[PDB]
This record gives sequence, structure tokens and C-alpha cells, in this order.
Amino acid sequence: VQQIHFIGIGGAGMSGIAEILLNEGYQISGSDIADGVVTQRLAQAGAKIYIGHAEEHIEGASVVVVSSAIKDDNPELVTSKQKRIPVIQRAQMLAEIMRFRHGIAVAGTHGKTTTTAMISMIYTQAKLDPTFVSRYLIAEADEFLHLQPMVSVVTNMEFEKMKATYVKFLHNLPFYGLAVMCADDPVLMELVPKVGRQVITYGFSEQADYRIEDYEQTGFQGHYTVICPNNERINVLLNVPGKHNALNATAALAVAKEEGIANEAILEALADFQGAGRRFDQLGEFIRPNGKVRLVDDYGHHPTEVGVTIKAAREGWGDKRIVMIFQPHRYSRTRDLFDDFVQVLSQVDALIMLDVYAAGEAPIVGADSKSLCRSIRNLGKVDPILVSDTSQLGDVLDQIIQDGDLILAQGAGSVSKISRGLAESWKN
Amino acid sequence: QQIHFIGIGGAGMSGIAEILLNEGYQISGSDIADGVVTQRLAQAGAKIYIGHAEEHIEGASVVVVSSAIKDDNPELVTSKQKRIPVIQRAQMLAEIMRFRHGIAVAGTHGKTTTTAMISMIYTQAKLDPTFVRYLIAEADEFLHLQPMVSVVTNMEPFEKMKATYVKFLHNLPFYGLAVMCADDPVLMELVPKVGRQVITYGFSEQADYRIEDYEQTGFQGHYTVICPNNERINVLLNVPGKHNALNATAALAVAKEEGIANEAILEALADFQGAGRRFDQLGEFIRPNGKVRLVDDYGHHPTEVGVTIKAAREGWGDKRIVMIFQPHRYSRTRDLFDDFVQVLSQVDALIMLDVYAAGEAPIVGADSKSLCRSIRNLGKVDPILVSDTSQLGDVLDQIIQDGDLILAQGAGSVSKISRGLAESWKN
Repeated sequence: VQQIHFIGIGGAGMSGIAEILLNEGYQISGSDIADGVVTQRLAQAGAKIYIGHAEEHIEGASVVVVSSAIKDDNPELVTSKQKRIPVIQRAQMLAEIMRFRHGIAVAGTHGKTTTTAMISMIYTQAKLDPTFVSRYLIAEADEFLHLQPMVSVVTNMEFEKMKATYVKFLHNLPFYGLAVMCADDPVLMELVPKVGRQVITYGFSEQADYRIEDYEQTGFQGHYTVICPNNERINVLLNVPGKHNALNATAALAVAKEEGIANEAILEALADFQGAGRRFDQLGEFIRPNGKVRLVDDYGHHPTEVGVTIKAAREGWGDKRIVMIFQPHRYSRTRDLFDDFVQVLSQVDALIMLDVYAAGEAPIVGADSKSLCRSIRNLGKVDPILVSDTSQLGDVLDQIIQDGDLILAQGAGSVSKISRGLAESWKN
Repeated sequence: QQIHFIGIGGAGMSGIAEILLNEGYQISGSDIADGVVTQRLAQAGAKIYIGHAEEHIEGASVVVVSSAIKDDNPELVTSKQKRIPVIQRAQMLAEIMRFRHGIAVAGTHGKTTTTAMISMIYTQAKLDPTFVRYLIAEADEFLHLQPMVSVVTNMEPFEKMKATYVKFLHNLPFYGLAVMCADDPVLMELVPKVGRQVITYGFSEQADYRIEDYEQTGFQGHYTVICPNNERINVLLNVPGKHNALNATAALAVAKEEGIANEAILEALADFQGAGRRFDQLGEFIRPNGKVRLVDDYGHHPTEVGVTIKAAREGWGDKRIVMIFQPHRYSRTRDLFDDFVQVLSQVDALIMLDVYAAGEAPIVGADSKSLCRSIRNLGKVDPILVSDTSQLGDVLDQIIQDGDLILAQGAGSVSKISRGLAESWKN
């Protein structure tokens, strides 16, 4: 079979598999209602894509792949059945693509994305040129039973039907396959006996095949040792915070060694593994007249993320004073999550509030920075300072600084444009 | 890298072991008994521990177990205790099919024979395929199976089942092949839900591979097969019945669709020797009152016995059909009682054996003394019930006539009886 037809090829989920099949050598065709980044891309790679579903669009295809985004009624779908042509779903196709390939499947409730990245970062440095979503295929497995990987990670499980679902999911490993599981999860460990494949554990746990000890988090970096199964030590430097990432890079490390990669690569990848965006970006330490301070840039603009960042920093040092500069993004948001903002932002030591970055929005009474500030002042955990003319920031700051202050420039508006200008000044 | 088999001696377990070994892995396994197998295996480089002892688990990675291993086993308890995975038989088998070009044959009736036919075909094509890079295998209702081709010969005693075949059909790759009998409506009715190319076969006008001009002469079948390019092939089949024709064809279609040469297929089917216990000719014997023929059949359901019957008639001119029939299971007898009466009433002489329990308790009204009666009341043939196996030879000799065809029919110990009987009659 030589021509494959995708109905609605620009939907995510499809382009990807389509591109894979395309590089494999198949002929590819499909259709969609909109011509955009995706279709133009596949298109220049050699696909034939129509715009609009039309019954003549099937000619030549041997199989036709469709999404659940496509509906019972589609002329292409409909016509295909009539013409015999095997119609298969995105899922089955993805499974197929795995069958003759060496795929690693990252599953669990938490950590899937980061682990997946951590593994790819690793295989890449290893010069393995893996494919991610050569012959290696790194993929995120989200709660699926179709995937036919050769390695499968389950980071954690946090009902009996769910339990059964995972068991079904691991069962798809080959007899010689590997399951890498978190030793620190009882649910998991309770499932081991039922697995029926080789099992590698990683964790802080007493009994971990790959054990983590003396982990310590310095600033937004993590420091720790891992004990491979033969009792050989590896001192890890992880460029992101929290034990939880230690856990995910250890699923990664675990998966990596056991396919034979040099510790050098493993370590290099992680050393240089960012959170995929603007998180904990340290702009520099600066000696000001009132002290030496670290100035860090963070994109968190929703009470939750804002929370993680503060907790991270707290654990980061342990005595440092956190002085944060926050710029609420959008009036809508501040209105909707006001009380939540008051709470989180009262978790720091000194707070300077910038005016809301409107992003397009017209101001909303009582959802602005004076409004937050007052509400915060009423809580009495922290007495905020409001700075509407950013031109003044550096000066207000220099007056409240204290030796060894961490300064978080927090938000997503022009806040990072502002903090950078603040470094430039200070640099001068 | 090490595969250990608990009770490797079993056939079904040896096959996989052997295959696993030529692949290049490293096998060990245990059995209470030494024997042909084990030495055969041991001799290829298998470490066969005669007898179960938790120490035979040395350097293994996974343990393959049959369905005959039970709760008390020593290698079992430590295995589990040592964190070594325990795999059953098929999954372990399905694994093997994965990276292979499996052709799996499935269905109600004809699996056994179809797989056979198919193997001899590829054998003849000099493909040297493995049977139980090619892998031809029989699949009995099988969802672990990852085949590149799957045949489905038929499906007859439900919706629940139907759904199962469908899913089975699915395990095929997107680019795979389903070969299904075109003359069967249920089958022909699931077609759409396949989601894969389907080729069909049979006598019916719409057959991709269609049968025409079928005539059984001697106990051989002659007929012509219309391949998809209206290209014509005349087939000589060394086995009787339209049923077998059907089987041979699905075998031909797989071969054809794989590009094999007509000459190799035609040779294959013309050279067919028959699957054991399937209209199996055990030979001619001269008894005091006739020279008779003795044939061993498996058919236990009533339709299968029917074809068997029609089959023999089609090749025994004017002569008589005598059957020794052994119902299998008390439950089945009751379910299809009437039909059993109907089909068993179509032979010239009938000897009935007692039901072969297969485990069941007797059900009142469903044994053989009850069939006999019903059958008698029908009045087409007067059955004789033979409860004391030892008396069979004698009762047989009393009713035989020169030229009889005698059918030892059934799934239970009837075959073993018949062979003993033959043995006895040879000497």
C-alpha cells in the first residue's frame, strides 16, 4: 500500500503521524477546511492536501486515517467505506508506527511531560537523534492501550478501573521489554507482582533500583546522588527545582542507562534542561549600595504558578528574603482570581506591585493594582508598595533592598522587558 | 536473555521454545518427565531439568508457563518470590508472531485443515515456513495475536462472539489481509466492520476466489478456481468434500495473494495427505463378512457430521455407510438433540457409544440410550447401543457387509477405540 489519506490532516494528532509516515516514504494525502501553518508545512514536504472534504479526494489512497474530530457524516469518510477502503483512527495509526520502532512511553498522573522531555533531551545529546511527540521514538502516554512501546514509564498513580487500565497498559510491553516505575509510589509497587515484565524502580525509597540520596536544592538548582543497580555513584546537577523534578530526571536517567548511554551525556542534558519557557530565569547578581541581590525573572501570572515559584524560592535558600515585583496581567484575570492573588502574593517578604498590564482590556473598577494592594495591606502579612511609573522602580528598589535579597520580577506583561532594563541600568 | 519454561516437555510449549532458540535467545526449561522432546531440545542447547526444583531458575529473565502448571509448583513460588516475570503460554506465543509474518487461521470449523493445507503450500514453494520468516498457525477462540494475515473460515454455533471475531480481525496491521469465506452470511455481514482489505472465497457469485465445476470422483475433488483476474486454475484435491474444497481455496487465496506460483499451489493441494482424524482413512480390512473400509472422523457437532456423511456418499457409489458414533459431552447432546437425531439418521447402519463425559455429570435424557430411542422412533435406521467397548469388534462383525464404509465418528475416545480396533484387525 502506497498512498495514505488523512481526513483533517491539520488537526494536531494528525499532522505529526502524517509527517512521520511521509518521511518513511509513503505517499501522503488528506484534506482540511483550513490552510495554515500546518497544512502549508506538510504541503511543502510533499503531501497533497485539499481544502474542503470532497469525495474525489480518496482516489489512490489505500487506507484513510480519521479523527474523532471527524464526524459520522463526512463525505470522505462516508465514501471510503463504500469504496471498501480501510478507514483507521488516529490512535491505531499511531500504534502501528510504533510496532517496528523502539518507543519509550511516558505514563503516569504527574511528570509525563517533563520526563518525556528529559528523556528526549538525553537521547539527543547522546547523538541518538530520536523522534519525539533514527529509530527511537519518545512519546507521552496519556490515560493509549494501543501503544506498543519497548520501554514504558509510569511516574506515579494519584479507581479500581483506573488501576486495571494501567495494568492493561503495561501488559503491552514485549516479553523482553522494560517497565520503569516509581519506587516511592505504593500504588505502583503494589502492582509490580502483577506486571509480568522486567521492572526497574527509581526513587528516594529504601529499595529503589536507581536510588536518590542527599538531594539538596540550592536556589533553582537541585543537587543529588543516584545509586545505579550495581552500586556505582552518579552525582547529578539538575537545573530545575524540587524533588519532584529529581524524581523525573531519575526516571529519565533510569531509562537512559539501561539502553546504554554514557553518564557524560546523561549528565550534560540535565545540566542544561530548562523548564521550556521563562521560569526562574536568573538575570544576574548585582551589588547595589544597599546590598548584593539576585534578580530573577519568572513568567508566572496565575496564582498557582506564582505560588510554585515562591515555594521554589523558599526551598531555594532557606533564609534569603524574597522581595518580588509583581505585574498582574489582564483586568479580567485579576477580577476573577482577586482573593486568590491576595493570598499568594502575601506569601513573600516585601512586595512591590506594578500597574496591571492590560493586554487589550479596558480597566475594571476594583480589579487593579491599587485594589490588590489595599486588599493585601488589609491582610497584614505584607505591606505592599505600588509603583506606577516604572521609571522609578530602580530607585524604590534601592531603598528597600537588603543584603542578599532575592528579587523576583513576576508576571508576563512587560515585566520581563522592565526587569531587563533594570539590569541594564545596574550594569552601568 | 534467558527464557525458562516450566514443563517444557509439553507440545505447545516445545514449539515456542524451539523457535525462541533459533532466534538466538538462551533457553532452559523443566519437566517431570524426560523423553523425545527434551532430548531433542536439550540437544539443540536447551537446559532441561528433569523435575521441579527452585534451583532450575538460574540466570533466567522470564518464565514461560503452560496452562498445566498449578499452585504448588516450586519453580513457580520462587519465581514469584524473586521478582521474575511469569508469562503464560499464548501471550508468549503472540510475542513471537509480532516481528514475524504470521498467518493465523481462525474459525468454527476448518482451522485445523486449513492451516495444514497452507503449510504444505508454502512448504512446496520452498518457503520453509514455521508452523504450529513465515509463521502459519491455528488460532482458536486469540486477541493477543499479531498476524499479517488472518483467515476466518466460518462462524456457526452469538452477537458476543461475532464481536470477538471482529476484534480479532482487527489486530491486523493497517496494510494487512483478511481472508474470509464468502458463502457464509454472518461472515459476509461483518465484512464492513473489518477496517481492512478482505478477500473472499467460495462457491458464491461474489467470491473474490470463486469455486466452479466441483465434482468429487473417487474421494478426490475436482474443481476450477476463478482468481481475481478472471485467470483460471483447475484444482485436483486429494481429499473429499466440498467442505475441504472450501478449505483448500482459502489456502489458495492466501498463497495467490502472496504471489506464489499456481504450479506450486496446484501441486500442493493435489499432493494433500489429509489432517489427522479428519476423514482419516485408516485402511481396508477383510473381515469374515465383508471387506470394509474404516474412516476416523472428528466431527462432534451435527453439521460437521453431516458434511462428513455427505462426503462419504459422494465417493462410495452404491455401497453402505456404517457409523460408530460417540456423542461428546452431555451438555451438547441435550442442546442439539433433535438435530443429532436428524443427522445420525442419514446412515445405513448405526452403532452408538455411550456419551463421552469430558467431565460433566450425566444429564437425564441426554445420553446415548436416549438418542438411540429417538433415533429408533424415527425409523430410518435401527441403532445398536454398545456400552461395553470390548464388545465392539464383535458387534461390528455381526452387521458388516462386503464393501461397507465404516465411520468411527466423534471427538472423544472414539478415535483411540477405532485405532485399537484397526490394530487388532491388522494382525
